[PDB]
Amino acid sequence: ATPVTIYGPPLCTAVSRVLATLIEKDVPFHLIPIDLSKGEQKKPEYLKIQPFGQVPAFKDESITLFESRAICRYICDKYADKGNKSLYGTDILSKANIDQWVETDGQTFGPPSGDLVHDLLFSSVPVDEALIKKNVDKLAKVLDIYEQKLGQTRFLAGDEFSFADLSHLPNGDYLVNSTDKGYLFTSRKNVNRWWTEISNRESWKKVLEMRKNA
Amino acid sequence: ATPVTIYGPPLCTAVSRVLATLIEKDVPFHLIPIDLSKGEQKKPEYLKIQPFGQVPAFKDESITLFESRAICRYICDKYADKGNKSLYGTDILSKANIDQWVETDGQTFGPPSGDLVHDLLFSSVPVDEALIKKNVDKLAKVLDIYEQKLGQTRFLAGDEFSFADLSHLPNGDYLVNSTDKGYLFTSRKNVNRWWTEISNRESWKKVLEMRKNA
Ligand SMILES: *SC[C@H](NC(=O)CC[C@H](N)C(=O)O)C(=O)NCC(=O)O
Ligand SMILES: *SC[C@H](NC(=O)CC[C@H](N)C(=O)O)C(=O)NCC(=O)O
Repeated sequence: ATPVTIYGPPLCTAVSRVLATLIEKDVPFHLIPIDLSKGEQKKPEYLKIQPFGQVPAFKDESITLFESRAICRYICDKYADKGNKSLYGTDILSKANIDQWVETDGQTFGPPSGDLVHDLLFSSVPVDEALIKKNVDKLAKVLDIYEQKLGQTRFLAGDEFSFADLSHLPNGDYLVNSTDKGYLFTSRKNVNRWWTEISNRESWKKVLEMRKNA
Repeated sequence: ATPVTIYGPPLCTAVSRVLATLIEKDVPFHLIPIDLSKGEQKKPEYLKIQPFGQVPAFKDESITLFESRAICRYICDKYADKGNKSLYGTDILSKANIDQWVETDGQTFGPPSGDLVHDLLFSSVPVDEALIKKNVDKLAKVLDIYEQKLGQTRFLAGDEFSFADLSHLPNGDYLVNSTDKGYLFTSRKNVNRWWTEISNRESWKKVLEMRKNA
């Protein structure tokens, strides 16, 4: 197989999402750097690839894709028979059952957690501590619902790790390990169990190792 | 087959997304009301169906699902042979090509446009004109990119209507028809062409009618 091409730095949450997915699916890849600190993602040449001037972007022999969850769904389809076969289900029901919790990442967990990560770690503008308080409360109410769900099932969608869990890793990791908001996860028993299990998965450990080696 | 069951009011954008998809896919359904003006979505029996206390929810003979886009992917999957057969593509590549624009709805267009609709039409608290402007500016930037894309293809993902276009209808229609931010769409000639084209589909007209008879 020819390695697929991924654009962007591993430190980027949306890039990490794709990388963890590739590793779970045993898909070889080649990572092309895009230096966000130098604004390289806004260069006309890159905009030909990702028209919104964001990373990641994905290329293989057949298609160019953007939006990390779309990239991941394609990887899971194309390589269904490979690696972790059950990551995004094995049939129409199991896929949909996982998918609703992927959408919960995208629409519910993702916005407050992502804004927290951005405002605390990746913004050059002074932290509006009111806006922080708003999003912490937002995220706490979400995790209170996760707490009940995770008292019924080991992972969000059922008994096995799925792409719905994987998709929480990038924002979760920055909050737990690079901000003082980790207690939102670790003070909730079932959420803490879940977070501890998913963050210690070998694929995610491999992504963290990639960040370490630049 | 048996009709599927959908929960919530058609005035809800996320419910509207599901309804338009059901109609495109020629799927029979029962719509069960949930009055948001009276807190019905928070009653314990409904929380058993939708753990976030939001609408829509979906049930058929095999599964209960929430999150409108997951509900719609399931419908397109289960009823692929029915109705509009190409709505979410017909193989792995055409599906992924559409899906990236569906994610653009979910992560890029959706948040600022949805926030505008909320702050302008469905919020008790006085509008913060600075936050209004922040989101107008975000959405302008997104639609500048749409304008370029829609000068190359008739719809977002190509020359045929897809779920990616469908998913924009709920927030688009509120902005265009119930706010003074419609110029965002109508001032851009290709976006305006596209908007007119998708919002005049019978499926969308039917959803707007259901609203009236609600
Ligand atoms: S992580 C760096 C930023 N990327 C994204 O936010 C990608 C978001 C998409 N919704 C996705 O693929 O999931 C980024 O590119 N920031 C630079 C910028 O100029 O925005
Ligand atoms: S449209 C009314 C509200 N629902 C949603 O926002 C659903 C969003 C999901 N991400 C989706 O299914 O797409 C709603 O239910 N408001 C009531 C409330 O108490 O929040």
